[PDB]
Amino acid sequence: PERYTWDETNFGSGRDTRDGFIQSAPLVVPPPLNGILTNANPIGTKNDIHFSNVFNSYGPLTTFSHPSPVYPQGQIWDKELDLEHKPRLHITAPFVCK
Amino acid sequence: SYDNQTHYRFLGDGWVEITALATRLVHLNMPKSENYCRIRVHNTTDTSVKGNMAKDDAHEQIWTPWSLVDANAWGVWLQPSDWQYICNTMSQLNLVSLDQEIFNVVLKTVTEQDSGGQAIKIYNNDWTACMMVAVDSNNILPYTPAANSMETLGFYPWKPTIASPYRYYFCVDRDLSVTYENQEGTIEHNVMGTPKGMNSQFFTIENTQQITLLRTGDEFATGTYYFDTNPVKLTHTWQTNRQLGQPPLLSTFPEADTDAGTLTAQGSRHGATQMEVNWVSEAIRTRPAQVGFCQPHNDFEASRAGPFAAPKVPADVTQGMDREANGSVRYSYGKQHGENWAAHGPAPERYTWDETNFGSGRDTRDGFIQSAPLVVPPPLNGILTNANPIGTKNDIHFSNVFNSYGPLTTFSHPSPVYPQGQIWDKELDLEHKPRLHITAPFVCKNNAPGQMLVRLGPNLTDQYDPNGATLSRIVTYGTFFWKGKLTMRAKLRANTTWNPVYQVSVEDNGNSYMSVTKWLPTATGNMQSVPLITRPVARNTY
Amino acid sequence: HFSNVFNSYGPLTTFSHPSPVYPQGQIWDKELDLEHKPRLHITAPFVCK
Amino acid sequence: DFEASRAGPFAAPKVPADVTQGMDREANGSVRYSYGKQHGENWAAHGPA
Amino acid sequence: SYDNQTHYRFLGDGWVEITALATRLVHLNMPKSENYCRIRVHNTTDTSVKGNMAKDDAHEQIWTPWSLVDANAWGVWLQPSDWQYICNTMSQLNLVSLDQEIFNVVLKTVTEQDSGGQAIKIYNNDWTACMMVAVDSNNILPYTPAANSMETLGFYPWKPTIASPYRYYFCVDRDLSVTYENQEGTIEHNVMGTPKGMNSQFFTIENTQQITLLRTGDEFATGTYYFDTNPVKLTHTWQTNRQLGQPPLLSTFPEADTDAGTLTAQGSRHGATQMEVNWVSEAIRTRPAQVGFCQPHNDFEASRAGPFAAPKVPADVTQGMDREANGSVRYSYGKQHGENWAAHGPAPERYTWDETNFGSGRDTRDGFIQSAPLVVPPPLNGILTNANPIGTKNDIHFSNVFNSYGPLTTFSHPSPVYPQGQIWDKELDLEHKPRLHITAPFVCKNNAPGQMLVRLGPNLTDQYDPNGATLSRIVTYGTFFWKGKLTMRAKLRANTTWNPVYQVSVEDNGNSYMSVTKWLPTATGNMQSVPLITRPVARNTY
Amino acid sequence: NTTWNPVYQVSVEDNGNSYMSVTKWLPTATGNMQSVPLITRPVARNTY
Amino acid sequence: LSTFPEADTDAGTLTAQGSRHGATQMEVNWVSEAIRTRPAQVGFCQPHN
Amino acid sequence: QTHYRFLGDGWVEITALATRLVHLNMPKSENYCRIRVHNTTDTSVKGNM
Repeated sequence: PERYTWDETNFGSGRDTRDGFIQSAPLVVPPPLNGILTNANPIGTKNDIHFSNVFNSYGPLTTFSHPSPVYPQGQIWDKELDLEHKPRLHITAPFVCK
Repeated sequence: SYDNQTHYRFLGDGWVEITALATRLVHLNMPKSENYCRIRVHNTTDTSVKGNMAKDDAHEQIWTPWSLVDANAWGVWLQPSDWQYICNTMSQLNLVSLDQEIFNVVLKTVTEQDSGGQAIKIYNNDWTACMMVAVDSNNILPYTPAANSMETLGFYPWKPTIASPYRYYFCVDRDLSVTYENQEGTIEHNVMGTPKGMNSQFFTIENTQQITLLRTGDEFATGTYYFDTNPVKLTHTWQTNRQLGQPPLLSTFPEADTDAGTLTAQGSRHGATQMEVNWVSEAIRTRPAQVGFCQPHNDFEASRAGPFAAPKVPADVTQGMDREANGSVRYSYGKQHGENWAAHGPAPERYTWDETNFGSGRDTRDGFIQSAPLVVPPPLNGILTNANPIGTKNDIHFSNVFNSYGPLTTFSHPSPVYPQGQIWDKELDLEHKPRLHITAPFVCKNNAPGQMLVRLGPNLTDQYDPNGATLSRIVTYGTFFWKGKLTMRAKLRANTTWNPVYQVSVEDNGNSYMSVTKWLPTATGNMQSVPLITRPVARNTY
Repeated sequence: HFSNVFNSYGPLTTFSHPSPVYPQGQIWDKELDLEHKPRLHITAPFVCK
Repeated sequence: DFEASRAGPFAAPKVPADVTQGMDREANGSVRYSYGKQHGENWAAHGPA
Repeated sequence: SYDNQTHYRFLGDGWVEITALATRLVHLNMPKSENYCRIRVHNTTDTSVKGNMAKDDAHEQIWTPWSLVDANAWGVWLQPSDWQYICNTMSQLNLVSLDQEIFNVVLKTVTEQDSGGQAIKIYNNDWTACMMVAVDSNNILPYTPAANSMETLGFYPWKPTIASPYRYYFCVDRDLSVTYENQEGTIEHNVMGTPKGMNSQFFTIENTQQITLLRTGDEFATGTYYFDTNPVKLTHTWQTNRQLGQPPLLSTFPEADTDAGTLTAQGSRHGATQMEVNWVSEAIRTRPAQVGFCQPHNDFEASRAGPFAAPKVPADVTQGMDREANGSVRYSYGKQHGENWAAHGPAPERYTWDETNFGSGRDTRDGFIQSAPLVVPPPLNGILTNANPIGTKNDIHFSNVFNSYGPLTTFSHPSPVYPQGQIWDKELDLEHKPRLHITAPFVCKNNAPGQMLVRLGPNLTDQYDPNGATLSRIVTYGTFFWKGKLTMRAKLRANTTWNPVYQVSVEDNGNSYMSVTKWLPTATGNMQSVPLITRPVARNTY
Repeated sequence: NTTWNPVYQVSVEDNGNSYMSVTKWLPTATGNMQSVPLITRPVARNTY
Repeated sequence: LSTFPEADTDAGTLTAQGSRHGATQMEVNWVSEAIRTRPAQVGFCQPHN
Repeated sequence: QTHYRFLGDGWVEITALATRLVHLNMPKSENYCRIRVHNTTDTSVKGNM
């Protein structure tokens, strides 16, 4: 079966792990070594496992764009889950019957 | 008719129609760049350093020969005293409508003559000359908050002011690698980039708005935009997950005004918790929800634009003095937007505002996390604290990477700052909006107030050739008045406590933060505008 | 371990409201006077809008 | 997750959910109640327990 | 009220009312020649050469102290982006109406004083001064397309522009003989000539139009000319005399996606041709008509006016790259009418537009002609090709003198070019009109838009004597705005194919012809206007 | 249309190695063909 | 902007980070694009795999 | 086919018309089946899960 990977075009909302870092305490101009964790520091005794693979930056100020559908193959609508508290959206399809 | 006051129209049930009247003289010069410029900016002087990268100022804005007129700052409408009256009496506020006007347009030209004597400059107006004004009512062009750089209008009535030239951002795709102190090796690649064909957007004031020419005896007036926003409380909370509901039952009563009372045996005490322990305590007892939350400290993320500090919801600084932990903000204004006038050097005055929504802030020092079936005295490896190094880094603890946000996570909206503080703000054209904005308290649910632009009419000379490189143009500059009307709705608070509540009062000439002399002119007429407390009266969350 | 500090909450994160307990269980509950309310309360199933 | 503000330390509430085969109670926010006589519990039970 | 936009009003059945709004500042100086001049021009510097004669610029125009204001150029109305939107969505376009306006007339005078210091120039307006405007609504005076020399108005809104002085032709009767390279002997007679009494026509703005004086606070407005023209398709054809109707019947079907199928024995195959051969083939089979035709290459004819290049109907360049064979056009604009601003030297930028009406073009290389009762393999003297010298000349073949035009000769109307390109054009007062014009796509069936003329009022000095040779006049110059309204009708194309069609898209910063950076300002604000594809979507002729 | 500079359009291209090759949506000598996903949101917007 | 390019090659400059107006959430006495306050958060970091 | 009906203010009523021949065979299982699926062939591996 033929395959294809669709990369969203909502630029400015994506993220590059390489450059993603985090400083510490009262911000210092040139961060020390133990005063700034980067995507090169092993977590939980694992070399390839960095903060990126476990960090969740979601929050109140976290605003984004709804995913665009794909012409062929792409799904149109989708039923909503019978859950008391619905999810902000679905990835399976762009349109969800309220 | 000039007018710069504030009228309070009282209605029934305790509702007031606050009216803001702001008039101010403006000054404008010939926009140097006769054409739109797509200038780029790269501060290699700092980005090249190993430890530096948080000082990154790389991007590529587009300069327009137009100047924006933004009055989105409380410090330009209300009067110092007025803001006081409000915060001390009101209990909530909300925007109603806006209205702007322009008039008394003066256009003069300069002629540096007297070449046979010394070097004097002669002035004289020109009627035929014309100014150009337009209003992005549909909000086509990018939004540019003047307070987003402290370039609004003067906060002092009897002192004129100038407009901040209009300039917006553009797509480029910057890139920078991570490096610390000295480290070892090179900064990999600190590339800038070129414009992409999919994200290129070059607008033009001319092909977007209906410009209007205004001569000497002309004048312009806008419509009457109606605000569709949500009101903001003018009180602060304090309660925390410890003070929520039925307090523990008392079994011991104090004998004197010194000693305290006691509770019931933790083991043999009624209640309910989420732990497997067979006892009860304030620290573990169940609560209605979560008051505030833990936010990643100094979280610098990066996209195609480059690195940036992820905004964080302002909250109480807590006893821990954790400013950069609860998102407190630090401002840098100057002269017109506050700061003393007798201050020498270009050094801009600063101030860090710590939110007063107590009970929602967090202290990292005490923040900890236990493990597995909760144990009374936690072992050593059975409890992580803000003293345990993560990812081989000593100063990097769970706090600087923990995100406690969640469903039960409820909080309070940030209160605005009197001077400098921003009023409203356009909403992002994103399918899923953010619960709020920190840039300002009020966000237009629908369309927002169209931005106002201005530009002096290009006054030409006798010698003009389009094909000719760069050619002359008679020197010119202009001034005009600006009248603004801002109506708002609010309700007076009700006195229900008993014990007098905290009021925003002033104090005799002293070292006190609230010194009258701070808002009073000097022997020469200098003065400043110090930010004022918003939400002086306590509220009650539960 | 990561479990004791990982927060998987997010946009796609959908769930079900907690069911009340017959005896003892609480019925309704006042809402916090906060500008931004919490998606729900655990103290009780019903919250007066 | 024990956080702390000006009030002091406290257990951050967590949305109740299925305990799962893992018997993870304090992981899915299950709740433990402590009633007495009037609010349930057998009447023939001795001690304030 | 200034305005320079483009509104698309959608109606029913897929028809749109496109509205063009163009406003622009203009500049005008005192017409040096206070009176009409009948100047002559003879370039003996080149006409004297043996090989030169195609550079002949001999004639005798008449200079008028008036400046024409022509906005007959798409590049001045529509915005780059807009033209795109159109070509990609529309399927045809046509002119509707025109409307013009003038206002904010500024009149200033210069006084070069400061003779006792250095040499400074002082400026100051004058109300009493007056400008003069008139409109050749009846079209008495000769027609002068400004785009017929790229002297229209600026294509950039935020950049002012000037008018091209008015000047028309006059009868003289020039003469020049034929000569090549060096040849031998003299250029016979390269005579100019004098004015004939039967073809002498000297008009005067004053005795033809009702001039109107406009001072500082005055303003003028034209009527509302309604266009009576034929719409032009916004799609290109491809089909040729080979692809017209029922394709040959297939007898063989391919086995894989590599090999092809076959037809039926040419001899034993049904159909009909105009040859006496007892077989059939695509090349000889009869067709509904003739798609395009052969045109004489570099056909220089000559009348009493002198030699000139006989215009030829633009068509597809064909694989043969035959530009000067299918009448492709080469333009030479500058700054205002396109071209990059950062280009040094007076060197004007050029561009050759190759028509996209494929199937109508011709390739000389393959063009041949057989003889008498057609023979399968043509002999040598029984078939003339584009390799046989005619009239003792090696490079001169039948192609450069063959005219394939005829009854069955059908073709497609030339598509306009976005920037530079001309819009409409007056029709020749000839009893028998030409099937079309190449200068522009739209030709007014009836009367055409009256041309607009302007002239500064002759401001005199105290010292004036009519009988006195040449006398002074206070230095003066003026500026004014010009608003234009252009409404048009068009219908949206219909998506009927299946396979996505060709769209006029842009591309990331690359070497691609469609680079975004090409229409974007520079670090200093420079930019150009590159011609754009018209008729991006394919059509279908049969 | 409010920009000025032509915006990105979903166009096709002559028979080439380009992702947007017409031959990709055209039948073969035997009638075979495919359906390649297409770009959604070719025109840029503006969030703020 | 305080510096304007001379040609279509070089770029312009800004104002001294230290002596430049604005507002950030850090305790540093300067300003820069990377630290300056923003209306909200555009996108976010998500746990990988 | 697909019809585009244009209205005022720039709004369009896009209509989608889809017709297609379908084929169906006798459902092998004359009754509802509660079949289970376990890929022990892969779940047994150490790295696989």
